Amino acid sequence: GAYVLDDSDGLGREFDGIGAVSGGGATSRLLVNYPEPYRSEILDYLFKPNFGASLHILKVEIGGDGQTTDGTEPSHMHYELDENYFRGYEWWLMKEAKKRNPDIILMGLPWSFPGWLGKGFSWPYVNLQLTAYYVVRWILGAKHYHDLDIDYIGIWNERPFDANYIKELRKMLDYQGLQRVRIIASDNLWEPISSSLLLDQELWKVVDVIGAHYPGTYTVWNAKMSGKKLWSSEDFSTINSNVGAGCWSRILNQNYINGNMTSTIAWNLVASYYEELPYGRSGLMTAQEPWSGHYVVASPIWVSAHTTQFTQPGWYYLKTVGHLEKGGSYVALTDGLGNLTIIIETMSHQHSMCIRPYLPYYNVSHQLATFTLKGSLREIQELQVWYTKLGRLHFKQLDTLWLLDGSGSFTLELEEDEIFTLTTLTTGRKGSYPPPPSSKPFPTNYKDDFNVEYPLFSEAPNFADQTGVFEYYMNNEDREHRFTLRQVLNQRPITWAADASSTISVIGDHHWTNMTVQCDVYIETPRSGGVFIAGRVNKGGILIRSATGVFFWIFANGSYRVTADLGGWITYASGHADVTAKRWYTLTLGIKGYFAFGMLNGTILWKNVRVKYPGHGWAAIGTHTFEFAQFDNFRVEAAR
Ligand SMILES: *[C@@H]1O[C@H](CO)[C@@H](O[C@@H]2O[C@H](CO)[C@@H](O)[C@H](O)[C@H]2NC(C)=O)[C@H](O)[C@H]1NC(C)=O
Ligand SMILES: *[C@@H]1O[C@H](CO)[C@@H](O[C@@H]2O[C@H](CO)[C@@H](O)[C@H](O)[C@H]2NC(C)=O)[C@H](O)[C@H]1NC(C)=O
Ligand SMILES: *[C@@H]1O[C@H](CO)[C@@H](O[C@@H]2O[C@H](CO)[C@@H](O)[C@H](O)[C@H]2NC(C)=O)[C@H](O)[C@H]1NC(C)=O
Ligand SMILES: *[C@@H]1O[C@H](CO)[C@@H](O)[C@H](O)[C@H]1NC(C)=O
Ligand SMILES: OC[C@H]1NC[C@H](O)[C@@H](O)[C@H]1O
Ligand SMILES: [Ca+2]
Repeated sequence: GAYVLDDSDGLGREFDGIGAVSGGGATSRLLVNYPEPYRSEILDYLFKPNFGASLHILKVEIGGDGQTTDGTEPSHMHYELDENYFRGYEWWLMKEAKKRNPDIILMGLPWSFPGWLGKGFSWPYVNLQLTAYYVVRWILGAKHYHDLDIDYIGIWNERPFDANYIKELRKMLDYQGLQRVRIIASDNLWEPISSSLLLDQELWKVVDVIGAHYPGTYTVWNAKMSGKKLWSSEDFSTINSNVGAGCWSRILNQNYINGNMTSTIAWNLVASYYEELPYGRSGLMTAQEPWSGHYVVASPIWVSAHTTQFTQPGWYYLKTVGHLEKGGSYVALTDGLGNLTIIIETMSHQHSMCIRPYLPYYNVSHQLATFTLKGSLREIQELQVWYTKLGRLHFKQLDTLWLLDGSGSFTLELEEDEIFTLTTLTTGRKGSYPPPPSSKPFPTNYKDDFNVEYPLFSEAPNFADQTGVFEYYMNNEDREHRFTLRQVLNQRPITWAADASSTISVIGDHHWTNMTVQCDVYIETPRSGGVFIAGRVNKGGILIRSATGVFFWIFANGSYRVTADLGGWITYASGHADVTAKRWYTLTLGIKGYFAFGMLNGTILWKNVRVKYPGHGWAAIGTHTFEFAQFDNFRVEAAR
């Protein structure tokens, strides 16, 4: 029937913005080595105002050297007394976002922590001041080295919080002159953080926002009672097809309507990680081919636009929002300056399923909606119209709708899976760049000598660490190996995921079946040290311990092994080898069909060793444990 949109009796909650997550883990990994102009174009679709997704909020992982879903991300403090604010790519990403949108909101949250913070235990709450010290340094560094103001700081992603830690974090922030930084907790469930705020006055005072993960558009009573801002601080996480776009469309509206949540943040920002890693293509768009330059501006980009391009942090929701009688919902916002945005969604059940949670079936059918602008909204002679149809027309602008009647009323015919945005704002724009190059597989012949003296990023391109951390390394005394790739962790992190017991970095095409991998390796630890190269590595990320394939190990005690698994439980071959520490060797591993061979300095070590087939996966390098080791002159030839 009719839906009243009124101002006169007051407003709803302040709108805080829409955002996305870069990190948890290494989700932006393959974006950094995109050639220009494509890399810059992708960033525009994400962050440029009145263009693409036009995001209000960017949330990033504070790397802790641990595996955090699709890879590891480097910490600013690998060891005690170590400080480096130029590792990884989150600094760069934040700067790129701020250049396009100076008003963008920045958040930081740790998934994992370096092992040395635990002081013997794998626990970040052993020394509260130390862990807070670590986190605050990251915030200080963002300002001092990159001119970044971090707006919000979290606790420990989907992990228990410590009330004394949060209080210490607040005290530490203030002590370092960061009074303006706000705290969000606890990036998990609504409980126990919500009840803890009601029971503890001192905890209530230091927490600014309650952020919950995948709330299914609902909150809980204690959260409402707190009087705190409530955010869906992580949501979405669905493959960016039309379905995922429908999911994203529905929850953007109904998170506030059903749960009073004034912000929603998607995991993840962009799918710049190998698709065969966990939750592949679960970003707002896709950019997983830096070698070709191909990127896909997926449907969720324009779903975001329907809200972001016509709302800003600081607008207020109207009291008058709700569901449509025949399915779907509507929200309305104002800036308090006479502008009005109305967002309408009619996502069907079959085309809006999220992975978390899965809604019981609900009906959606054709309907008419009549809207009447009461209060100070009674005015507004014209409204711009933007339309999207999923399943396929995206963010197309329709003809201005006029209210010269005086009734302050208008009517729409709605159908399944549609978005309408009705706004007084005239700045809307479907941004566009020419189509990027076509999809191409990872180069069947590939090499890297790691010879870069002033690298822009701390790690060689396309190498996605899945346990441990690999960096560019300059050794000035050695001439033949002055520039190498080095694994730099010397102890297991305070882990978020189940990191492997061995370090590993994967690269290439997961489809590869027959391949030849070569690399120069260097074992830094006497007697006990070990390294490997591998092919047909089929699992990574959160499942990195599950990785099977063909692994060629050599050890400083004068031995080698060939295993079917990263964990080394299953032996293909083993024996002795002329191998010691602090010496450069060239490993070659060849795999074809049922058989594999291995070479040491160009000489056959083992041949015709039967391996399981069929099987496919990436190539990789790594170390036996968390130990220093160097790699150089990497090459791979493969058949897909
Ligand atoms: C949170 O939002 C809910 C809406 O789901 C508010 O609860 C009531 O919602 C019904 C219809 O959904 C309205 O008729 C009531 O007027 C709402 N309550 C009140 C007190 O107005 C709830 O109030 C909101 N909580 C806040 C804003 O703290
Ligand atoms: C709706 O659009 C914008 C909201 O920011 C307003 O336009 C700005 O208004 C301020 C003062 O009100 C000026 O200083 C800016 O130069 C304006 N910018 C632009 C791009 O116009 C506008 O006033 C709002 N209200 C209406 C009725 O349009
Ligand atoms: C990888 O190597 C295997 C083994 O050499 C290939 O499988 C053979 O394919 C030929 C056809 O060209 C058959 O005649 C053989 O009988 C197959 N051998 C086995 C053991 O199946 C396979 O085609 C190669 N794959 C790629 C992508 O190069
Ligand atoms: C859904 O609603 C439509 C319209 O009222 C009705 O025709 C249809 O039978 C319903 N189907 C289900 C499964 O509820
Ligand atoms: O859905 C998975 C997704 N959500 C949970 C974690 O916070 C993320 O890193 C990621 O694993
Ligand atoms: Ca080199």
